[PDB]
Amino acid sequence: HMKRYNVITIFPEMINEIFKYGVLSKGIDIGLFRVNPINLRDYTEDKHKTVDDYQYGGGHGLVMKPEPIYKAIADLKSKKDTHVVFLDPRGEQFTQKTAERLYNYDDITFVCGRYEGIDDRVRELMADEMISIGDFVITGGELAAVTIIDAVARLIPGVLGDSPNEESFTTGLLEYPHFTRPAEFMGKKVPEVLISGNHEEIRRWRLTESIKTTLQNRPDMILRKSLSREEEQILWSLT
Amino acid sequence: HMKRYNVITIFPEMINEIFKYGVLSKGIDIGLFRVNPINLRDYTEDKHKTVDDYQYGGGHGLVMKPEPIYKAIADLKSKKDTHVVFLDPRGEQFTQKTAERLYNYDDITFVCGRYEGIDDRVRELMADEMISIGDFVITGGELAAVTIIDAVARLIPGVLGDENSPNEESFTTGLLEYPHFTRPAEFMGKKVPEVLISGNHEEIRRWRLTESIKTTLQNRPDMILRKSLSREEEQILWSLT
Ligand SMILES: C[S@@+](CC[C@H](N)C(=O)[O-])C[C@H]1O[C@@H](n2cnc3c(N)ncnc32)[C@H](O)[C@@H]1O
Ligand SMILES: C[S@@+](CC[C@H](N)C(=O)[O-])C[C@H]1O[C@@H](n2cnc3c(N)ncnc32)[C@H](O)[C@@H]1O
Ligand SMILES: [Cl-]
Ligand SMILES: [Cl-]
Ligand SMILES: [Cl-]
Repeated sequence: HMKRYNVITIFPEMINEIFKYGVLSKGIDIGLFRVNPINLRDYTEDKHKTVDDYQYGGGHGLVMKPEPIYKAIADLKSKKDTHVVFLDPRGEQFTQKTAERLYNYDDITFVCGRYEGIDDRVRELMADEMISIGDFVITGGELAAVTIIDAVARLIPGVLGDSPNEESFTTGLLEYPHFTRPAEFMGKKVPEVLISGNHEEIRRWRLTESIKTTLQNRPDMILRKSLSREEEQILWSLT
Repeated sequence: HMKRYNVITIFPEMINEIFKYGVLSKGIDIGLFRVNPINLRDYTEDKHKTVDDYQYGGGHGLVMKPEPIYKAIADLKSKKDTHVVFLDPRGEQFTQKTAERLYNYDDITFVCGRYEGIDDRVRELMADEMISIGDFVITGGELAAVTIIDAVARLIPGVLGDENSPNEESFTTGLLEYPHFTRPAEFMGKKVPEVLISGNHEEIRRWRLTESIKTTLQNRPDMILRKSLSREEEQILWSLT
């Protein structure tokens, strides 16, 4: 089935503008997935059409009200089943494994907070899970939503050109360096093996550089990786 | 004099459109910072305006060419000193500590790749550092750039008003934050915790700190381990597990 990603946000047009750029917009154009911005302001009923108000506990910090977010999610669910993700720093830290897990859903609803956060009762009532884009804080869930959609949708066969099979994190490693023309640029030659080597020599050089980069930059990934005999010998030879 | 973030990208209009929205767009309006999309295609010099080409090593996977990126960065540097960040999965995993460190700079240039990545020679020549938005891969550096800018620019005093305080929030404190609530006091039979409605400032502080430690313990025990817990935090933790 076509993968669908609903984004509940006070800035739906931001979501539409973002997805008219790049390889992903072509996948939308041909129907491999679809992004569905939902205007949270459409689910207000008060005279001031209110989606945020002063929180409880003191001060004037703003928190997203529960009723509009509840109504927006219930509206989606009334038409078609969906998997509800609240974007929240308290959630699961988003990694390539998360993206592979979310890939299995055909219909995901992302709820975007603003200001101090989202009233936690509607999260308790409606969320299937919480996901954090990383160990940092941004002003809204919008950027976290589109980033996740990007990471998940690009795994749909046919979205990228004929590869996401050997890239960083997918392999449990950081990828080798890449180069293109010209062969010489400001005194730096492209490694000769990539110009004139055979397949196995290029594979060996890339695997070596990949392990090197991972050991130097992300030793924690090395510890988590189940190494092939060949990868382990290379790792030993750099230590 | 304000903070400036330049974004080298083949999609400058995407960057422009993103910062029309939300609290950051008001910060730009009153001149607390500025975002400058830099059109990488303006720095090609060949007849096909080429920013990417087939990589070396076999196949037709595309890699961003070194010359336009080099020319783009040297142009900025000829105008003003700037700190050059290559967006790349191999870089430092972006955290709140990273955002706090980058806040120090008054001018930051982000280099956005596409396709298989960026020719690593221009990275080696021009990058002051590489940063990864996280342990996953996206189609382009654009989203990583604007996300980092968001996390950094929101720390500029005055960008956020009374609507949110960045001094006490997730990760900044080493913890995950407590739950929040707003009107109405009762929603579908679920009541806002009474302490937030009628407790005093100290009672609210105690409850919030407890829920924060509980949430961090349940969701991110790794964060508990690396935080130097205060005497009070230590005891709350013990009075749980
Ligand atoms: C400024 S944040 C509120 C964060 C909250 N005060 C805290 O410290 O945990 C406003 C909105 O941005 C989104 N957001 C901010 N950081 C996020 C992150 N790391 N992961 C997912 N969403 C995030 C969330 O949807 C959140 O409701
Ligand atoms: C599809 S990625 C290529 C990544 C490379 N093939 C690898 O496996 O490491 C294309 C561009 O998106 C950006 N990008 C992808 N993932 C990123 C991340 N985790 N952090 C920062 N930038 C990222 C980079 O600028 C990169 O040049
Ligand atoms: Cl949850
Ligand atoms: Cl570097
Ligand atoms: Cl410690």
